[PDB]
Amino acid sequence: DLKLPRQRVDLVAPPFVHVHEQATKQGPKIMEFKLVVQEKKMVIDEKGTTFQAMTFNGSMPGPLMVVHEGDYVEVTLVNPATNTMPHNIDFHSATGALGGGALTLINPGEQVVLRWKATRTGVFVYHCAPGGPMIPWHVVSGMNGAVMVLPRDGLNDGHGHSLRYDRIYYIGEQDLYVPRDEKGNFKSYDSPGEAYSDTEEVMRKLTPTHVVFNGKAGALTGKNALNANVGENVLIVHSQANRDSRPHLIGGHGDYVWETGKFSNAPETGLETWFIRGGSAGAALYKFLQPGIYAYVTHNLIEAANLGATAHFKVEGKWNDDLMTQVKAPADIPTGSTNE
Amino acid sequence: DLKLPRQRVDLVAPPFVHVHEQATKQGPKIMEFKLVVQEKKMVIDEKGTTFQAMTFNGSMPGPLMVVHEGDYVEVTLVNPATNTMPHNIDFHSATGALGGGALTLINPGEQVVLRWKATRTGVFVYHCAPGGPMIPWHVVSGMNGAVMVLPRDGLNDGHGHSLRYDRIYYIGEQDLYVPRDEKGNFKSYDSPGEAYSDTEEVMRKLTPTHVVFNGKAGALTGKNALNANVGENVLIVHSQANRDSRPHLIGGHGDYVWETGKFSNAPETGLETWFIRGGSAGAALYKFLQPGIYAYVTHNLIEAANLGATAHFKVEGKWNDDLMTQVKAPADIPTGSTNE
Amino acid sequence: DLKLPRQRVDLVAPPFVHVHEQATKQGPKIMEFKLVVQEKKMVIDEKGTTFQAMTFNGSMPGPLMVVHEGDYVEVTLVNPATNTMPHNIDFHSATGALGGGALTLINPGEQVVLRWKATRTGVFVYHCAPGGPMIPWHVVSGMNGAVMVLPRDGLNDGHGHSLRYDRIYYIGEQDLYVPRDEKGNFKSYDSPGEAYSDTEEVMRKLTPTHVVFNGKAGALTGKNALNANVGENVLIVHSQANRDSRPHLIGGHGDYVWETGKFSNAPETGLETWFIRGGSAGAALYKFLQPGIYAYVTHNLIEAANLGATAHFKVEGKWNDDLMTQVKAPADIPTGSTNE
Ligand SMILES: [Cu+2]
Ligand SMILES: [Cu+2]
Ligand SMILES: [Cu+2]
Ligand SMILES: [Cu+2]
Ligand SMILES: [Cu+2]
Ligand SMILES: [Cu+2]
Repeated sequence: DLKLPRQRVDLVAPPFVHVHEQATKQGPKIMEFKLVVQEKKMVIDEKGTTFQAMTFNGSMPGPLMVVHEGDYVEVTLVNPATNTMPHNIDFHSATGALGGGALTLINPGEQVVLRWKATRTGVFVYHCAPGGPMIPWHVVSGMNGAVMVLPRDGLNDGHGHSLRYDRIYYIGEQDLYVPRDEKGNFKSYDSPGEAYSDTEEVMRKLTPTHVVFNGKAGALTGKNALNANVGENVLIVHSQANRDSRPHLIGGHGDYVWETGKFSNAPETGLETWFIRGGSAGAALYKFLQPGIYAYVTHNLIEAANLGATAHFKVEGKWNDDLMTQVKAPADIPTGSTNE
Repeated sequence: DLKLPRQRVDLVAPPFVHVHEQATKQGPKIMEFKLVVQEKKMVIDEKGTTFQAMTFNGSMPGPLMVVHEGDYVEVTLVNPATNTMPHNIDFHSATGALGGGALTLINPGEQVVLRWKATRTGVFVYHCAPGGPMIPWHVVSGMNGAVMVLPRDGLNDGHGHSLRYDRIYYIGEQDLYVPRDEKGNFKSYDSPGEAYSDTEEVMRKLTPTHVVFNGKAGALTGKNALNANVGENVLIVHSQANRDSRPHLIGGHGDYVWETGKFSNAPETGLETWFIRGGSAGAALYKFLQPGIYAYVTHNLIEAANLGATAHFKVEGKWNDDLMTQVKAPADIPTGSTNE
Repeated sequence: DLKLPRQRVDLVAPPFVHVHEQATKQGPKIMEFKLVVQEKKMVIDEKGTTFQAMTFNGSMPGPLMVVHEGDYVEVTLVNPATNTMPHNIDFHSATGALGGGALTLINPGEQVVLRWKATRTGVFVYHCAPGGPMIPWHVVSGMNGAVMVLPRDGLNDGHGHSLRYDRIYYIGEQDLYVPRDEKGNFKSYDSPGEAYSDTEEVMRKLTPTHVVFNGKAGALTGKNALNANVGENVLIVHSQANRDSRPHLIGGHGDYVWETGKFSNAPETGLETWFIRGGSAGAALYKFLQPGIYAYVTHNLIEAANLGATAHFKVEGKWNDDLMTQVKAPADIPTGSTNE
């Protein structure tokens, strides 16, 4: 028997993150989480396209789980009988049994309890992986999230200095493969099973129809922009379970970036754009220096602007004219100019 | 008021680079640059395909700007009235206001002056970003270049040793999206606006029709091959504002490579092939050891050979038979051989 | 004349590797290898699709060559008269003459002998590169392999500690471009020349029809699963000569990963998923901690499950319930549960 204190965590919906400590003096615990599979139709773009999604806890991405190195993570995975297919879970943070996949296959009406030891620090993908062609289909239907395993001393810069965030956001990026009819319009289906054959045809050509953050084009823009303040160190965890991405904070930088996402490696400093290899999570820390709107994109700008992959930060504070200033506002080009 | 000496820089067309110092004892300056937007039809391949391009200073890529850490960069952006649309500029090297984009939107007939402080070392992309779907369209129409921010002590190897280049070249890689007609032939248009709708359809499928260096297939081959000599340390700056690339010098290596392009990080040593994440610049230093023709490619060889993405170096010097030699020239396979 | 001892190596077919030492006290040698080009029809998927392949030594990938830093590698390349086209070889490990390509062009019925000095440590791609559009076509038809140049002291972790593998496997990943007829079925051809025009059309769209390890979907699953044991440190060399990949060991990690594949750089630790930039080889060391089946994939799961890119490891040993355990097997969801 494993004789450690137990602590139940209540997950919250992305892009927010459940409460946790960075540095901790607590010893190892059995951290208890519950993920409930939900198959449901969801809206994925600004024109109202719908999609037969499959999710952990009703969101794309699934929620961010946060533990510390040496914790045991005890996950109750639930597959309600309102669902139509089997599901499971593969933690890239875990060791053995296909990440847990081989121990968590559950039919609708069932649940299972998996424990894995958090021996490896970093941010990691988790995803459903039932077997064979169902693996990609469940993942690109939305069944993926991430887990962060923090060192007990918190983050550091790989050169002996502590790093601490004031705020954390989890950006899950999702590649979607939505069939079109002969007229070029997106097709709708009454169940995931009915969508499968047509969807697999799109998947096979490896070109997503949509690339979205937090499950939908515009999810994190407008009213749902991410808030910050000048001076705050913000950790931005980015995951992509199936396909590469290249995150960029427009008007900012990555001050410290773990592109491969693993805290045993020193972060890179001062990046413009980073790279999340498909099947992983990475993380970037940035201290905001200027107020205003920032866009956070994948820097395939076609994906960002035209397929859905733009988030906004709204940053409060005072403008720093030393860092940047408009010396002269737009004006007519001088009559006496020559420019050739 | 900012009370520093001013220095006007005259830019030159890629792949060359304006004169500059590596290590410097000069203190911070206000470095003055002018970029003039030019919309124009350009030839992009060997069969004479034309393209409605949009450029900074009439080239793809735009010119390389070079400053040092702590300089202020004062850019006059000009949009002549012969142009048809609004433009702006986003410096990935800059902090705030969408990289400057939010302070530089100018209509045809206008100019604007932006100042940004060069607080971050490395090579960085700059690009136009007017807003929404115009962002990718302006970038993939050719409106992108790069800026290098050198440490005042010059480059180093991240282990306490100075690195110095004898020669520098800037390779801007451009993904292009050219519409085809029903017969499969590339379409021509009389203006960028007229090309837009058809071009956006190609863009949406994320597969370029052309991938080119210095604006055209064959730009840097033949008569325009890049020159070097045996023994020279050559810095090769590579940018890609929208899409990943994987540079490789055929017959050489990357002796010191900043793949993510930022000089606060130690370079990697002895690479065969590196990776420029879309939306960034990187840089590789190589000391030539052998004379002859080298091809410089993205190592998706289909893109390199068939879509336009090959440059040549012509290197003068003496062959080193210790490093490589043809022991036996091609000859008939021996009658008495067995090879099974 | 180069006056060193000569040692003939007998290559073996991937995923296995010819016998070699890791650390060695032997001084530099002239290591002699022979590669024989074979053009032949090969089966590439589970439905029996055939393909006009071009290979080194009859396999995709070509065999792994292993030498040490400072060795000279003397390669006899043979192009039998049963072949139909010219071939050559470009070693990314070599310096000059397009990696050897410019010194090894041989017609059917000819052979050539190239020597290159192993001055650069790591794993490296080699591939055919006859010229122009034949370069990608020969590579994506299967003419690529890898060479490993070990330090004479063996591998280390970049922080002063020796690393040693108990077992080594070479996974060559191949992107294939197989034409389809009007009904959507893969086309068959009687020679590589006859396949060329239709194949180049698929290549131009940059989307492979198949992505395979060891030359075929399912090559390294079932009876040909890779064996290991709990406690063994296994080096997994992964190459991709034309296109990016993102390797992942399902249920494991990369304990030490040289993603760019070059042993002068310290490996990254504890990766979930790594990235092989097209045109390179990388390598991951992992010590198995749990028995069972592991899948080894590229983590574009569509490519892995649906286009062919899954291998299996079968690992013997004792299960470690501390690392992972099934706390409760699948069971009906409690009548008294609430889950909303
Ligand atoms: Cu599922
Ligand atoms: Cu996975
Ligand atoms: Cu513009
Ligand atoms: Cu940008
Ligand atoms: Cu060949
Ligand atoms: Cu190559």
